[PDB]
Amino acid sequence: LVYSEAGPVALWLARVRWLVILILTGMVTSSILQGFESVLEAVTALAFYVPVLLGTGGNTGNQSATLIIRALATRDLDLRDWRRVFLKEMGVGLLLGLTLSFLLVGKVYWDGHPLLLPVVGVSLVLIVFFANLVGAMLPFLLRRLGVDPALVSNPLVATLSDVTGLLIYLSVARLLLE
Amino acid sequence: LVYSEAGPVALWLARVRWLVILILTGMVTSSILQGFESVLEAVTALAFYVPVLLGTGGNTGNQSATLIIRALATRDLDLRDWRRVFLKEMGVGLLLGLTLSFLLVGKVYWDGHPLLLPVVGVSLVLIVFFANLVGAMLPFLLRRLGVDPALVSNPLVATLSDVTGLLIYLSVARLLLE
Ligand SMILES: [Ca+2]
Ligand SMILES: [Ca+2]
Repeated sequence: LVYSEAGPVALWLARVRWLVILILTGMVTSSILQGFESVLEAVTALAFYVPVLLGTGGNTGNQSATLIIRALATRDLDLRDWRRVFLKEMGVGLLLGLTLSFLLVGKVYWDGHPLLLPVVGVSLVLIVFFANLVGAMLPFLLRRLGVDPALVSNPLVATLSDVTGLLIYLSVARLLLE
Repeated sequence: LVYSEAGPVALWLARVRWLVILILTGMVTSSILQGFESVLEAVTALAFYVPVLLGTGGNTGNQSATLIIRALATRDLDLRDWRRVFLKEMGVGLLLGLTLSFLLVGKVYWDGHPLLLPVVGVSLVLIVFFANLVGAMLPFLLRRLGVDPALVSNPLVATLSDVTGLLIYLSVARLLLE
């Protein structure tokens, strides 16, 4: 695993296995949007907010994941502490969600899509809330599984949050639009 | 910040600023999609592959960056070696891009959208290629900027890959689908 020693194909071999697993998971995302593609054609403006909504969720989780990983390493927390972290993180995620939601809803207003105003705002609270919890619990899960959290955590929270983020957004959109 | 000692309001305060900065950059993605909303209405089928494409790009960059951060941290590489890393990583990205593209094109076929097969296939090669180089060069730039790459590299690449990723995909979409 010496990069300077390593070669282009050699670098390819180690990395490819990992990325291929993520893309297969990423493929599930495309299938999700198909049921809600009916809804998507009705109001095109849904497509715009998808990357930022998922992106924000991704940031929220990784932040939480990083904090928990650090504390776990320095024994601030022990694997037993995860339930307490859960109850705590709900409050933190909630506050973050409403705060970040106020930011994004304001943009939707500027953009000029009123119907999207309720859809995006509620979702982001929900996106941030769930993504946060996934973020904190992932290191506890990984440590219990005997895997170093650092290497695997970051792409995992990103991909899980992207998927979870889509379902909430689309379902909320469907309910409010049908 | 000691996590266990901290409280829900306290945890909220530190976290928000970084997330708020990130969401503002994340907002740029929606605005991008607006110009290409012209393109989007033409084919509803574009919206599906957007999250996986941005998601795949995000993993690729963070993967490469992590290797670079590690190698630079353990003095495998010197700031001077960035040219050599560039030529090497571009080769890696081409192969990775080509491999993952082949996978996704198969999915697009399963989904049943033939016209989208070339646009998504070509774009994903391009996304992975750039994301790989961006990933490797980011630690070199930040280290040169005199700030430790590790903490900041990850969210940066994530938002950058989303924006760059959108432009590549949509512009390619514009060209091939008029
Ligand atoms: Ca992302
Ligand atoms: Ca349409």
